[PDB]
Amino acid sequence: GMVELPFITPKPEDELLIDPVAAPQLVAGDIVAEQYEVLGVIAHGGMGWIYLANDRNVSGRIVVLKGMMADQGTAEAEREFLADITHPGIVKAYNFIDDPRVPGGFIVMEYVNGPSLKDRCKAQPDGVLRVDLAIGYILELLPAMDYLHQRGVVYNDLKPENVIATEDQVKLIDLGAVTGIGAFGYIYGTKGFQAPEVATHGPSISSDIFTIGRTLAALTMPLPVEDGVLAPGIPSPKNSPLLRRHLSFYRLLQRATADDPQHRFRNVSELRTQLYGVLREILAV
Ligand SMILES: [Mg+2]
Repeated sequence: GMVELPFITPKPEDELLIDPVAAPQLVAGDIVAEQYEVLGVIAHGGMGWIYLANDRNVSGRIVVLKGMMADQGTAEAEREFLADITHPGIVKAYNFIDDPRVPGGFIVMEYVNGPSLKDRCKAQPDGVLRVDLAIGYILELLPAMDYLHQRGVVYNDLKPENVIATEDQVKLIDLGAVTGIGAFGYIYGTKGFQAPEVATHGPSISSDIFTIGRTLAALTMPLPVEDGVLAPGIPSPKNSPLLRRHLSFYRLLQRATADDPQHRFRNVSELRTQLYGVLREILAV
């Protein structure tokens, strides 16, 4: 139920860093946890700067240092679960470390070398991908979402910017947003992509299904933005020539983003069947 994605050449190592909101707390050459030699920063996020480093213990390995969200037994089990995720469509978690210069500590994860799907969209004149390519990217990441779901776990923050296209693959990079199905407390989704029921009922496979539909919509068509947030709903075929030509695609997007979670696709496999069917229709005509 997957297709062939174009090969995306990774960036050379001498082109991975940006030029440094506040100044970074670490700079090139700094040694973290006596294992990681800092190379620089690759982005500034809500948790502060996100660093790139050499892992000295593993030959050739480049890692990402990202701030962690600041009862040891429970925290130990959650860290071991992240570390043991085996699926190649998900970024690897290598370590969880502290540092006297960064109070919150770092999660140490695999550096995925490639553009995000948002980056690919921004390189187009219409700011969107061709519909067959966007569907192919979603089909490619569905095994990774399902791997989590079948282990009682959800990704919560799927959006074009945390799916990275590398080589002929895509990887999910947002390990920090993962929670158990039905987890209590505040869930770190993104408004405009997150399902409406999460803030009151907790996350579920159905709320992940919702973010997949919003992500696919964002990859393929312009979406109205209100106050920095993608407005709710799917554009109408009356307003979108893409949807008027592919009415089954419009229907799929509405079902995946149904206000009532019970009306959405029940799991990733049900979504894949219809999604691959929409693609074959588009490629047939
Ligand atoms: Mg996130």
